[PDB]
Amino acid sequence: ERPTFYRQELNKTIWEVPERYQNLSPVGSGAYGSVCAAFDTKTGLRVAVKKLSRPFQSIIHAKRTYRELRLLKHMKHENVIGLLDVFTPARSLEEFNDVYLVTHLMGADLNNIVKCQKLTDDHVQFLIYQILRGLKYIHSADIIHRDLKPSNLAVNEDCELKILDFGLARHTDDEMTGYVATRWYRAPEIMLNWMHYNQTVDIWSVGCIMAELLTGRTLFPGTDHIDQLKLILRLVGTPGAELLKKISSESARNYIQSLTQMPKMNFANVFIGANPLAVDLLEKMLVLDSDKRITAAQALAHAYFAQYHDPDDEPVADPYDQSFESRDLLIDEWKSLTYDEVISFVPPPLD
Ligand SMILES: Nc1ncccc1OCc1cccc2ccccc12
Repeated sequence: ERPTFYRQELNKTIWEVPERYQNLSPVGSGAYGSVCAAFDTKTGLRVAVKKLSRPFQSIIHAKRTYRELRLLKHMKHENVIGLLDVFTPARSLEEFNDVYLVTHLMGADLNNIVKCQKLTDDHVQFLIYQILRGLKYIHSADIIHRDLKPSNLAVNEDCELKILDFGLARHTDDEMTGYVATRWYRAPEIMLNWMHYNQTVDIWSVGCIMAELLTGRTLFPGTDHIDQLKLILRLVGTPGAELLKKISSESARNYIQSLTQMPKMNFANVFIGANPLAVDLLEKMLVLDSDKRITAAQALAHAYFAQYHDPDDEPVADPYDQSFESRDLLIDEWKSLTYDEVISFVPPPLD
């Protein structure tokens, strides 16, 4: 049965949500979208409720709305955002116009724990173990996060971790310009558009994250794209002929060859005092040639995580059809597709 909704103005927009959800107040800072924290009286959980802004204004927006909902409906893993609820005040497709998504209230992200608290090597094991576990699941559904950084990683007081915010509304050229965390964790091949990328790009982001937990400092805080490439190549060495061949972007390949050849540095001298096993993993994550990176599944078996590795408890995802991605539909067609996904939503099992 359809619940009763109540209406309230919450920062310039009218939120219409089911009565179960009480005590809504704006959260983040406008940084996650229109997000409210709330109390869910049916489950006793503190939740974040996102109302999607103008979800069907264009074909791009309609498809994006469909994308996000699809993705969040699929994800059922301890180390990944799960969809608690999705709803609309609309009793029909004709009145359908707003989508609302509900997940667990985050509270703290990984910047908060790196900036404000001090991390033992065993915290870094556990934190990275969990990112890689959720990544194994995601990548097994041929999903690519593309935007892993500390700020879309939720951590609770027990240092338990979720991957959130698949970053779905891709970034503006301007958001990616200058001295910004939005670019510091990106694999070189996407930052500079060297080749058709793939899921190996997230492993690079993991390396950057792991180095910063170990050191307390950003691995490659470039003042811009080029300055950041320089930081990267200084640590990792300039590419060889093998990696150059793979760079499809003739222009990008011609630029790299302008640079003076540099050898890969000794990570034991970069990460002084670090656990040798941490250093060894880092060397295998932070590989310029992405074909040669350690995968999430290979990385879970790495000796650094022996404390936590259980191969009978590192699950894969059900198959994820994203054939819709290469599909050209009109606004109303995406919109109806979305509406059906709202209507078919089944809540997660109760404990
Ligand atoms: N979980 C959160 N807790 C506190 C603040 C932001 C959060 O995530 C914000 C967020 C990002 C992406 C999808 C979402 C879907 C529903 C609710 C929130 C969503």
